[PDB]
Amino acid sequence: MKKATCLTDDQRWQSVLARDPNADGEFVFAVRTTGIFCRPSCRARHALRENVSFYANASEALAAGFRPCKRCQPDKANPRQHRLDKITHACR
Ligand SMILES: [Zn+2]
Repeated sequence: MKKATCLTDDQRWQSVLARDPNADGEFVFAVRTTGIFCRPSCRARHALRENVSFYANASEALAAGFRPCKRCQPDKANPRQHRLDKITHACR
C-alpha cells in the first residue's frame, strides 16, 4: 500500500534523541555504560547510542535482567551533597 514494516533504527533512536514517544509510544532502551534500561526520555546526562539496546516492551529488557527506569531515576556522585559544574574555582 504505502509502507511495508517499521522504517529504521534511526527513526527509533531519533525518537530517543528528541524527548516525547515519536514512533513506538512504549519502546525501551538499554545503555550498558550507566547500567540502565529505561523508556525514551532519560534527560540527566545520558550515555550515547554506542552501547545502547532497544525493545518494544520493558518485560524483555527485564527478561534480560537490567535496571527498570519509569521515573528518569537521577544519580551523580551524591547530587544533593557535592556538585562543581566546572573546574574554574581558586579565589572569591
Ligand atoms: Zn529514564
